[PDB]
Amino acid sequence: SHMTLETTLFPLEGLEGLTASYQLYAVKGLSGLDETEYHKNVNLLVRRLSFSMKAPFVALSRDGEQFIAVPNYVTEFPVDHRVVRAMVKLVPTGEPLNLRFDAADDEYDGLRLRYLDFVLQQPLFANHHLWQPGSGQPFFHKKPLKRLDDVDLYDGVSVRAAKHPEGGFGIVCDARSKFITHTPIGARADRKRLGKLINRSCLYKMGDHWYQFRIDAVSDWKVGEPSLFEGNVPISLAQQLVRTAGNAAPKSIIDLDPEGGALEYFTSTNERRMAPAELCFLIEDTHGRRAAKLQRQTILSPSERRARVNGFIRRYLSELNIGGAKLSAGARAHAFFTETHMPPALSFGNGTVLAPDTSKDRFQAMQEYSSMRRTMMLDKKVGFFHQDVFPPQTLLLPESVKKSWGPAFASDFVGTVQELYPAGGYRPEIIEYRDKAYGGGVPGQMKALLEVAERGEIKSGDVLVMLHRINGAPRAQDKLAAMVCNEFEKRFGKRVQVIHSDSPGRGYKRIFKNDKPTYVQQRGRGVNIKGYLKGAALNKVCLGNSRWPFVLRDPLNADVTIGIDVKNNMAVFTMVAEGGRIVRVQRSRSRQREQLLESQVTQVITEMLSKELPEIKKQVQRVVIHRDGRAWPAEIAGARKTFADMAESGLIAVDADVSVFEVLKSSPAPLRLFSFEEPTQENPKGVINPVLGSWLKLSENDGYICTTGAPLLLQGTADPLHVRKAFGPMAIEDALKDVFDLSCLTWPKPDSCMRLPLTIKLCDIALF
Repeated sequence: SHMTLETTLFPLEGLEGLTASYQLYAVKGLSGLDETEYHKNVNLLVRRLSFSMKAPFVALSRDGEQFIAVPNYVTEFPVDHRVVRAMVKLVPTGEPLNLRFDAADDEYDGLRLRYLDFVLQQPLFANHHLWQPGSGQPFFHKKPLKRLDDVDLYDGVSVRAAKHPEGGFGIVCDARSKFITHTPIGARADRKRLGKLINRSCLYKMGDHWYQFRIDAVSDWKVGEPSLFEGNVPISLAQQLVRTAGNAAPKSIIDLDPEGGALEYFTSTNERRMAPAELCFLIEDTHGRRAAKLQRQTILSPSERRARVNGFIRRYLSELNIGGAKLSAGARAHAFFTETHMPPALSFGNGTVLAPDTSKDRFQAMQEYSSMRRTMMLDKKVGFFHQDVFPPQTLLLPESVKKSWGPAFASDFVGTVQELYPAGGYRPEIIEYRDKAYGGGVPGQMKALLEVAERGEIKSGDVLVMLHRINGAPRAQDKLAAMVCNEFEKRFGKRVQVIHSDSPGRGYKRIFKNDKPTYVQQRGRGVNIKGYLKGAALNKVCLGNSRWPFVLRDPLNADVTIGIDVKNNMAVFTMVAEGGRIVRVQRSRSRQREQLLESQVTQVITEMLSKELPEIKKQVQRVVIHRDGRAWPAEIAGARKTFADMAESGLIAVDADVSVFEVLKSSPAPLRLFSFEEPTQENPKGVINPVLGSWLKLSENDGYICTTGAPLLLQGTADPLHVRKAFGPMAIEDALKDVFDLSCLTWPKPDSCMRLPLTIKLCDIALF
């Protein structure tokens, strides 16, 4: 009975008969709107309405955005809102909307949820042992869980609570972690130490009011010095933290050193405000500093993460009173039986097909399958699906590295390519650029790369360039990698791939051989250079030249899908047709930061398709889109317009049906799924990961797939992937099923489980 899987969905009781929703308004200042700016207006405004008037102000509508008030407001000031900036008139079309939490699935299921959500964390914000970093964030203890030299580990739980699959509403929970340094920033921290920190985030322990904020400006006054005025008499912020302090106000908040730093930041509603440096505690960004003995702490075995969540539910959310003081969370999670998805069968080269076996208990048969994807890809009887010779290549090397270990590395690297893709016959020209001549920063490195390209020294179409790493942290993003791709593709005719000098320059030493210096490999600490050469041959060369190793024999529900991602004013569109036999990626620049226009979406896709349409050997009649993040209604506009138009021409059946979906890799309402194993000694309550194809549908618009799961996880607990329906006619169970199939095309690392579907995974590697 392994199929029996428990969730972190706790049923909710006490809302049977709790209709509490009652009104409606309408927007009028939108006369100049952006199709993307208009939606930053509302949000800044519902916050001021929810946070000033401190009752539930909820706003989640279609087309022209609308707001729910309570009839209980004293004086709303409807036409008197942002008379400061734009003057929206809040037209009261208020029809009493009285929502019940058992109704059939309605469009104001969106509102029934943002209301439940505002009021269910009032008993959590008023607790005292519990602090919330910001609006709608997990709820963390004031007390840390581990001490952990220099820096405190705080545990917590995220509670969001959307629809239930056996009717009604319920609770969703995930544990969480957060790393904060032990000892406040301090009142003998000077001006230069304080600047060195603008735009980190700190935990500001105010009084009993603990929250999080990002630095903006080391202020112009110290803690004691008079800066703002309550009576025009400047008063010192020590004075201000007293005025706003409460009865038994703690010691720290009324005995600050006046000779200490003061920081600035902007409220959740965009107000300027200060905070003493004493009382501010910096959050370790442990992906910023590669603290991999600080990541070996955030990974939580399954039976823990269950026990942490169950413990939090029983201890904090039980007696729970807001007006209607009912609504007790039922403190036994949701469980179902379900059928888990088998892996798809796949097509390797010379028509040999891998299909999972259905005699072996699911487990032993999938480790078989997932290892086959590698052994088959390498085996020369079968091997790559697409076998053919490579068109001309070019490996482009820093001249500092052509003279030191270039040749050894290039020799091994070409060797590695031919033992992986023998049919290609790899043989790349070896060009160089003069990495020491001009500058050594991103400009200059670029001037040398461009100067070489100018000369026409790069014959051939496809290139692989080796570059240098300029700055640390993963949030930096290599502006140089991206920019070499941009210029090389756009001004010259090139499809470019990128590796970096640092990583192989670890795997080569100089030994002295036969009266000459010579470079040979090394395998000590550092990088595993045999594995690195293998993986970079596959990713940068075989995939870089669009030679797919294995491609999904049997068809998906969609006939075409399309990833989309915009981050840092760059948009990325992928496209997967046939079984994976047809794949494109295209890049184009986005006027909005992360948002994309609607004329641009309609165009990029009508041009990226129609190139490939003759190869698609069907009438094409079920298209899907996957969006990385929020799918803004600008985008969804052109999405149907694109395919409606192709429904006229004849490129499609006339009855096409497009569908938009949002893949939440950072899921707004997270969840875990477990299942069980006779409690062994080791494991008191016998909690393992759910088996790899496990899936769960809550609503018609929300479900989770295990793209990562039991047989092939290496350690930790599996993170179900939250997808959310956004438009269009496709069964969400079908969408989850072939998002799982698209996540079994594990191209960059075959024997491993990949969490994202191939569509949006390429969106993420394509912008590094």
